[PDB]
Amino acid sequence: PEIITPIITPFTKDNRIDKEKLKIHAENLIRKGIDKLFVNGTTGLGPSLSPEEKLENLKAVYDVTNKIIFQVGGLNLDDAIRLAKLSKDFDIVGIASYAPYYYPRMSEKHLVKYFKTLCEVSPHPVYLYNYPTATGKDIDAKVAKEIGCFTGVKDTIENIIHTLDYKRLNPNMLVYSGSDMLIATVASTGLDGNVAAGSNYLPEVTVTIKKLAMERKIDEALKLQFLHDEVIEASRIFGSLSSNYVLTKYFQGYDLGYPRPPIFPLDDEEERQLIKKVEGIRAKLVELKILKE
Amino acid sequence: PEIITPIITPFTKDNRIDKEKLKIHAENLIRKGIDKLFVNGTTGLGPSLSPEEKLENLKAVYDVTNKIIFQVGGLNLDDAIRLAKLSKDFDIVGIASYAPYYYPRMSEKHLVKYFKTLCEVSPHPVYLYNYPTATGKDIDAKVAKEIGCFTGVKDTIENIIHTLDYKRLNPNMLVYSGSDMLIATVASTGLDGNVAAGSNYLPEVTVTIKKLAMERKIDEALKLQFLHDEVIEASRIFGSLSSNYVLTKYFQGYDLGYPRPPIFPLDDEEERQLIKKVEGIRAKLVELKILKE
Amino acid sequence: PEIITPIITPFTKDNRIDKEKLKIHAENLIRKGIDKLFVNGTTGLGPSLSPEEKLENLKAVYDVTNKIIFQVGGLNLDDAIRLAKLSKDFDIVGIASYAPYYYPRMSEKHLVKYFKTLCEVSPHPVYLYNYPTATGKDIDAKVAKEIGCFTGVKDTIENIIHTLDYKRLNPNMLVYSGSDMLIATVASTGLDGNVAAGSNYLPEVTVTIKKLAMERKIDEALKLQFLHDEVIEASRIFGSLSSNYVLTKYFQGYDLGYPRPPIFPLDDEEERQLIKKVEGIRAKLVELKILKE
Amino acid sequence: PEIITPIITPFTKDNRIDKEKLKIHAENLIRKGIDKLFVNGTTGLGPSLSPEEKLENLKAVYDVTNKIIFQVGGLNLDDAIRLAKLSKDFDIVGIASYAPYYYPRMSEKHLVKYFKTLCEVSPHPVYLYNYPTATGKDIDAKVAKEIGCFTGVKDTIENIIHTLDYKRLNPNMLVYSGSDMLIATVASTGLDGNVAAGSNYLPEVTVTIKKLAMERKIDEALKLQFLHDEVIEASRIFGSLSSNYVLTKYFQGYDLGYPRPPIFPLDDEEERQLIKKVEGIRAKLVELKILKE
Repeated sequence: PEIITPIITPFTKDNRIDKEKLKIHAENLIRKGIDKLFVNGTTGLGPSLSPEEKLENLKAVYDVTNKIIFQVGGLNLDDAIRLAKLSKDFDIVGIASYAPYYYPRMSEKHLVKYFKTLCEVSPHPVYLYNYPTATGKDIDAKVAKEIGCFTGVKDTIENIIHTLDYKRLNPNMLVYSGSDMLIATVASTGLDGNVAAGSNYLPEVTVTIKKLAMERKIDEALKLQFLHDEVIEASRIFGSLSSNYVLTKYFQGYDLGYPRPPIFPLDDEEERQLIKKVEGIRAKLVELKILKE
Repeated sequence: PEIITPIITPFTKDNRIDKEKLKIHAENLIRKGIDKLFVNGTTGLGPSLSPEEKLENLKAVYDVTNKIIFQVGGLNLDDAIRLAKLSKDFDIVGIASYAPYYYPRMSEKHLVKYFKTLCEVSPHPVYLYNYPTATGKDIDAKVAKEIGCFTGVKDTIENIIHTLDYKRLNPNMLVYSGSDMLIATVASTGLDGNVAAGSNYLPEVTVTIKKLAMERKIDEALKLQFLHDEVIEASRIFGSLSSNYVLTKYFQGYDLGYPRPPIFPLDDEEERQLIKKVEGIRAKLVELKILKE
Repeated sequence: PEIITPIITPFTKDNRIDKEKLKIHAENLIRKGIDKLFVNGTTGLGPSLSPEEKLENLKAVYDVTNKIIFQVGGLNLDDAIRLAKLSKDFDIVGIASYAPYYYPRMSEKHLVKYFKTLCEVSPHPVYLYNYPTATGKDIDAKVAKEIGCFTGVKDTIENIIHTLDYKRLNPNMLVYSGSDMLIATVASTGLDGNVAAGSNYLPEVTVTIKKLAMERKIDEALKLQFLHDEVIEASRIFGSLSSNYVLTKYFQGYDLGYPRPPIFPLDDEEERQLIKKVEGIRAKLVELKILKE
Repeated sequence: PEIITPIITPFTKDNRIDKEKLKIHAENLIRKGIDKLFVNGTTGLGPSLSPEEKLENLKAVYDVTNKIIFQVGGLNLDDAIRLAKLSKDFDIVGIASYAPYYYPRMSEKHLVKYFKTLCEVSPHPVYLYNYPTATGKDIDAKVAKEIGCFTGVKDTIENIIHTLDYKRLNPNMLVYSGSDMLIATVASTGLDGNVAAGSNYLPEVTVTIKKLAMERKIDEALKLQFLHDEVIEASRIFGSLSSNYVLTKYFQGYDLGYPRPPIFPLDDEEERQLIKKVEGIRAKLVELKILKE
């Protein structure tokens, strides 16, 4: 199994993508053993990015690595097709899309047509990003099999029965969980790994949970998983997508600038309070020899 | 109370806004007694429009009428602010925003800051568009009172107690329901009207229900309301946002082009089946002299 | 329209029904203008009562009035049939049942069979008690029509579109809301009234809201409804089913003993805090001459 | 880890517990390597049983084995206490309760008081049966820790993160999943076992999945788990609680009588459809030498 980072998009003080900070972060992740980068995902504020910005992200990250899954979806299918075709010139792992968001009660037929359209134009393998809470719909194992053209799926759902069903119905599909709290479990149970937001700021933790689980040291993997859980919980106090910026700077030592409002940056007091919540975990991770003092 | 149409955005065969068809539709709505037009709402595929397109819509409708509420929201707050400021040049009723959609677990503080930021830059009264199922969050009467700057609210929810609470906690606020099925009830219970997607295609019916209820002819209002409900139900069979185009052509006698994929147009057989479901209702409305033949 | 009280079951210190206290309460409600009493409902802790206790309740209340709807449902259909048959000797308004509770995902076929079975043995008109949050299932207007033997329905749901649909699909059916917060609206919009837990402790207020709305005095009805809403909210702080006992003693001046654990009685401090939350409302109600000192 | 069967309660034609069939079934399960029997759970229609019947089940099963966890909960706490106390004469594993069902919006304090009361009177270890969909409330890892007296938990929920959190916050608690579909995963990920309804009819399969997973033959375990999943899905088509009777007859060869209405037995057409869905699987299991005949 693999750990894949849904890489954060750093923004400047005037709300443009900070390409240089993005390259530094991508470089660090690969050097810490992250397998692939998922670009323009939720953690990277994909839905907040224009199609031009989604493409700018791909170009910046491609300067560092070809191990990229390029998320291209949105509510203008013409724009998503254009991004899919533009990716032809990039020797990457694949493209991906979440389901059309916002609109409630979209028919299965329309959801299927959206995805098959992307598959028909794609110059690369296509990955399903399934995220029912964010998009309002579920493209489950049965619907994925109907669509019939996915190389893999990232399933962001707490119900691992649903994630396992992709493998049951689609034995050749790569099946990843979008949970950070399921790294140990996913590795242990025969699935293909995790696309983990928290690997932006603790890539060494996420890779080590996976390694320990693979060695069948499940108790040691769970001890580490549970520490990582506490960091995820702390990130949720003030908003995880904002907090991820603060936590990357704290644990990794470089900054990723600003999020894009309405994902507002933490203020100084919130950042102080969050660091207070994770200080103790950092000390435990240093004692475990996962982080350097 | 008022009937407000969340106006359909007609798209051309090549997926651009058809300004001429939009003007023909807006004219017809105003002529048939609709109070105000809500532009770039769900029914108008607001979330599928770029900021430039949201402005193009405003410009087209504004050639017809000043009686506009201009929806401006989205996931790039700079773009929503720019649209709010640009509205200064238009003599319209107000601007509006739904809550930031897609991202789950957004903090109350960040939600409040989003709306307060728009209120601070707005040259017009600001209306809350509350739609929990579509956006994933609820800006309830309490949060609305804390935000403090709303002239009115459109509440799209399966819970009229929630809608009444805006009136209870904000006595001077205009409070509209986002449901076609609650026109009789809203008028009967002291609320301010309905922002009704079905008024795109049966403005005569929606205005008549409201009139009957204001005359205290509740049985007669209900009988008409219940007929309208059957049309609403028929529109949902193949997807209401797509079906609304077909129904407007059927009842109002002009074309509104296409929706924007992934809100796909109805195919020929779906259109045939939809018309079959409503043709008897059409005959009955013509026999009742609500529709002219 | 009518106000129907889902009458509280008073228990002794040793967890038996206090029949004499129940008779006091029932007499007061009727004398204060409540139209009918719904016995063994949620407010009466019906699911906590044995079949023998359900019958004891009917017998006690029948000593005071025959204006009774007798709730008989449960998870032993033989017991529910027995209670239904036993009611033949009581000249009451009807019997009622909620849907089988606890078990998730029971087929429509099985639900319809449960209700048709009760209808086939019933010596009285049968009323559907639909409460999806409590029972986990929804016997909607369509399923009610398929069952085809209900005289009326009490719909406990905040979605009034759902409640109106019973009238739309079953024009002869009596249709009541299970909400205290919808008395003004129900009365205004052509429905048949409310089965109102809060009418246990403020029957005067519920009857008055209904009267005001009937007289088309919608603003006065709403002002009173909104005051009643604050009492309902206060009751929810420590648990409504428990708080209803404290509130009845406070407003009506006799006690109703104890609830049945795990519906635990409020402690003295909780009772003191609840009283503090409602004493200002009591004062307004006195000044409006709705209550006497 | 363990496999625990929530044993089905067989009823006679006169709606009494069929003790002799119950005994034959319990003997078979123990003989086929089931670890423990969970008596009066959902699968045993516990909510449908009077306290007397709950005791009668315990006594019948105790004739066969002492490896029993005795579920005692319900909405009359005095009855639940009585059952807890009566268990003192039985040398069993533990007692259990689900949370008080039906009533929405019970306070955390009252739920905590319910469970602590049972712990105070229990002569045996106490197990939480957490089933939020059925009971309408969640007793999560934090509330379990607060209660502070559970020896174990059975978590029936679509959220393995939630189950893992009991281990994370209560490291010396036994933590079981209530899912048949997670036997391979539970064993792999360091959890304590599964209380699995499907083990009533395919105890051979459930025990073999667990063994393969323990041997770290995860792919072989998943292969067999995915066949078991197909049987579970089939059982849900017409209602699992009813289908469990038919499937026990079909796979183990003896019958378990009838369920208790409103859990109605499958009709002949439903039984035929159910068999058609599982006979291929039965053939597969015979070929794999998991089932003899």
